[PDB]
Amino acid sequence: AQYEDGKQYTTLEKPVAGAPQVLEFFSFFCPHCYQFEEVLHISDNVKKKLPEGVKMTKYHVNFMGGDLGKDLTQAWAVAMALGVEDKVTVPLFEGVQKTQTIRSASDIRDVFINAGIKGEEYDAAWNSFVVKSLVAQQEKAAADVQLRGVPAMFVNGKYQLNPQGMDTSNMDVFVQQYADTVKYLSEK
Repeated sequence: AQYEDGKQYTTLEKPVAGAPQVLEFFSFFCPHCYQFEEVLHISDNVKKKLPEGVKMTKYHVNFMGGDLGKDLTQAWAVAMALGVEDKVTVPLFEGVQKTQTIRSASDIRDVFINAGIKGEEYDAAWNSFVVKSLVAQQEKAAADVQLRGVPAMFVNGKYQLNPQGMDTSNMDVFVQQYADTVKYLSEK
């Protein structure tokens, strides 16, 4: 076939019921994740090819960067609750991996402040039980699917993208193959 299990994607032995349609996992500590966001724009190019009726979800993971890794997961909960993912994603990545100016929770906070979220609003979000449950959601989804590696995308809780089995000579071709694969899986 042109799409085969074990080539552009793998199937879960243990399919996850109720799962989000398109589910993405990342860490701000994850270097391929950086590429995925700033060079490849994977999430975006996937979106542009997904059907209609298809919501995209993206969650942060704990297993990279120890204490800071967890702070980042809580911070991304704050980002999701306030709907400011698109304003903090890049400064968080560059603060962690490029400039190395993110070393603590206060430093993560500064990124939000500089992107224009109010001090009070952030701290109140940070400490809210709505954010607690959003953190629980992130962990539960990663737990539901054996997650020991990022970046990772799952379609309908059954198919996991396998970018290792795609061409990387050309970045644009890699991205279209990836998005087309997601689309294929989504129609399956």
